[PDB]
Order: sequence, then C-alpha cells, then structure tokens
Amino acid sequence: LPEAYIPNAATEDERYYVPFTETVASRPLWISPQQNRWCDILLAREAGLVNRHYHPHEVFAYTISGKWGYLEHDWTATRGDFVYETPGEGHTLVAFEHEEPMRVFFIVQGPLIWLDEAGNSIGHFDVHDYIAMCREHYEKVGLGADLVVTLFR
Amino acid sequence: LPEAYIPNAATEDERYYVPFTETVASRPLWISPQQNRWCDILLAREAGLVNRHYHPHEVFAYTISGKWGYLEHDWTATRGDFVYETPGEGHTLVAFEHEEPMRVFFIVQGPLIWLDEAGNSIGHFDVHDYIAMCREHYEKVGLGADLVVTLFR
Ligand SMILES: [Fe+3]
Ligand SMILES: [Fe+3]
Repeated sequence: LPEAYIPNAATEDERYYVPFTETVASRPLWISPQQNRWCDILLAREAGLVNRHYHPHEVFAYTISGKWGYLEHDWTATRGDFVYETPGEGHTLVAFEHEEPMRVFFIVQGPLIWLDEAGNSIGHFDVHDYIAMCREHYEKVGLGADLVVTLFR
Repeated sequence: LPEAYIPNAATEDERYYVPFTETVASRPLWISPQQNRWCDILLAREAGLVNRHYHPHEVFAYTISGKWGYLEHDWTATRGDFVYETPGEGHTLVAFEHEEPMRVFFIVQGPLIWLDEAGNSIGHFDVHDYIAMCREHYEKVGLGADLVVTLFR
C-alpha cells in the first residue's frame, strides 16, 4: 500500500481538527487500526487540558507552536522542542495561552487509559474510538468520513 | 527511566550534527539500542543525496524547513509537510538548495539496507553503526561521547 504525504499538516483550516476535549482538538494524519497507533497534530487555541491518563506504550512529540507540557515533569515545551514519554507513565497534558496556538506533532501508541486522582483506571480511548470520533466529525463538517479511511495504513 | 525533553531540537549549533553522507548530517535526539530505532533531525545545508536503501520497517517524518523528497515518489516536501514511508520500500532521499536548509524530524526503524542499481543489497547501517558514528563525532567536537549515551532509552 502507498506511502503517505500530507502537505501543510498543521493547517489553518479548522474543519480538519476533531474535538477531543473541550479545549483540545486533533487532526489525524496517519492511523494503523492493527498496530493501535496513530499520528496527529494536537491543537489548543487557548488554555487547554487533557485529563490524567497513561499509555501502555511510548509517545513521541515535536512542538510546532505555542507552549505546553505535562504536569508530572518539570519542563514546558515551545516551538522546536522534542519530547519522548516513557511507557506506562501517567500524565496530564496542559496548554498555556500563548501568542500562537499550541500545535504539536504526536506519534501515539494507544490505548490511553484515563486515571482518577487515586490512580485507578476509569476509562479508555483506543484506535477504534479515535477512528469513530474522526469519521463522525469529518462527515458533519463536510470533509466526509471516507477521508479518514484514506489515512489508514 | 526518565522521559526525554530536548529543547531547540533543530539547533543552529553545527557541532550537534553528525556527518552521515557528504552532504547530509543528523542530530540524534533519542536512540533505542534494543528496538533498533532512533529519532533525529536530518540536515542538508545545500543540495544533498542519501543513496538508495530500504528499511524493513516504517519511517515517519515532519518537515521543519527546506525542500526534500524521495525520487521514487511524486511529491516534494516543504515546511510543515508530513511523510510516512511503508516498510520494505527502496528509496533515494534528495535535498534541494533552498533559502533554508533542509531540516526534517525523522523517526526511523532500522536497519537501513543499501541497494545498488540492480536492487541487490550491498551494505547496511544499523543502530550500533549510528551510535558509534555519533559517539566518535561528539568526542571530536567536544560535546563528549557520553552525551550520546544520555539519549538512550
Ligand atoms: Fe498521553
Ligand atoms: Fe530511508
């Protein structure tokens, strides 16, 4: 099957970004239903928060714009910064209001498992959940659910 | 073991870039000797070429600056463009002379296997080769070989 080339990944066209939390949205770029893995541009136009969760596997990121981090580490990432998260580490992603929106290229190995404050597992978000959310949004905004399927490898 | 945070990944400080071919160099960001996998910033300040090779596994890229591509595909990538290469596909990477240097964030699963024109396998470049090259360079330019070891996960 073919390579993928997606020009202007962190596009200014808002239709391509699928709401994930109230303050954070994602543009899918590449999705592997068999590997439970995907690549996306994560976007927060203002202050943003993704609730605590862990990944059984690794996460890689390259910061395109803005200012973000995880509360469980001591740094904050701005344009040009690289991040790797170790498997199994629980983390809470935050985005700060900056001149530019937070835009981050992420390569994610799922599932995410949502954690309450006690550190107990309360829900999950896996590649099928991601596909379903992206197809539903893309159909609604007029891009078509079939566009999401074109991303699959 | 810890997360990795590398600020200013595609740095202007030339010491961090390790010569790979005559025209192309790489800054290691993250290296997994056990997974035969690494992440880097690939840099070409002028015209550049990486000889034909294939990867038994996948490659992901996010274009930071410049203009580059693989001769075996019909596109060329510029700032902001995402690329995925399918496992087992033989490809020849080129960089064009542009206002900015070619800078690309790559997540590579090794080995690379070098190909002659007949499509026969003539050499290889694996994670141990990469570590050895990076340690040798970093020692020479004064960053220290031990810095490379700090990248390992
Ligand atoms: Fe996460
Ligand atoms: Fe390659």
